[PDB]
Amino acid sequence: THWGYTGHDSPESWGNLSEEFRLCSTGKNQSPVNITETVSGKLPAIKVNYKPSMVDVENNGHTIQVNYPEGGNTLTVNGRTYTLKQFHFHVPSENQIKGRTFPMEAHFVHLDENKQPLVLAVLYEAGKTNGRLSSIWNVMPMTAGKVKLNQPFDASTLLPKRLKYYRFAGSLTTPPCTEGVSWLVLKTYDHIDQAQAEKFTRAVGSENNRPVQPLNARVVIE
Ligand SMILES: [Zn+2]
Repeated sequence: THWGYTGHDSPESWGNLSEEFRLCSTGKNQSPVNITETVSGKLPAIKVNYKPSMVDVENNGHTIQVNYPEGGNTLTVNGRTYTLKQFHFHVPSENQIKGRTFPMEAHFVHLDENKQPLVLAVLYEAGKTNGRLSSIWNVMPMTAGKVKLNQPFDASTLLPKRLKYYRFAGSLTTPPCTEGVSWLVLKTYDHIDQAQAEKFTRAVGSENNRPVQPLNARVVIE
């Protein structure tokens, strides 16, 4: 089923495009969200074990996505090991902090041994060109192709040294909007400029931000 961000197949309508996508409109624990009022808690520390890897960079008509065929890029939180499957971007950002939208967001998608999904989100402020991302922007496909990459990538560059985060439960932000996703949104912002954000938008065809969804019964832990 075709879905998008404008016209007849836009996010207000994803619920109705298919029975498969129903949770996009009926779900009560949907992402993204506006993080406003939080409960202060004692969150387990994130340990990151990313390394130079071979990755496949994909334009899927909705996002630019960097795929990890092999394991070995992991993140450990509360003594569970989550494997990095792929990361990708939204321009502008999807999640908000006290109403604030950022020029871009990256979502680092992981699974643990029990198939439990975990997304780590970096938010990018307006600032200087991102050097560490240039490697991806240079090979970024501008149609539904894939670049197999005798170019490696080290994703550890894309994460800050300060790994303080917000924690909540939620969903995929694209159909079928599956719930049961753990969300960890890092408090420390990276940077991009307008020319990188506009280049992403050219490639992907549109702005790919789903509107914020109500928290309902969920608490955000900071
Ligand atoms: Zn995403």
